[PDB]
Amino acid sequence: GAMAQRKGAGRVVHICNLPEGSCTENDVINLGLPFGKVTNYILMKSTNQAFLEMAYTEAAQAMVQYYQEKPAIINGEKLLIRMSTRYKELQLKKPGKNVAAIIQDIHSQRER
RNA sequence: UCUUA
Repeated sequence: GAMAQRKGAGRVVHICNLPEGSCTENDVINLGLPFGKVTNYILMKSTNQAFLEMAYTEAAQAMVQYYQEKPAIINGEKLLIRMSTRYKELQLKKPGKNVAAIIQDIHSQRER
């Protein structure tokens, strides 16, 4: 274990291909939550990229494997979720809303 | 593609 990067005591999962003006916290996490509980997330509207932190490394690999064959489409752009090669941990420099509520958002689908 | 324009 811990051979393929130190994604255990600290995980960085990077999501990309998010359009500026369309990089919402809810949707990025909407991808995260159904495969695993989202503990942290970071949206970088500037680089059209984002970070998604998950409860277990198993979730990170699962999402990557899924979106490799079935990508997430935002504004007609396929999102690419991958494990970051440069960073081991995500620290929230910017605060966010309750992520559990985002689970309710996912279940609501289109504001049920 | 890699800390929030």
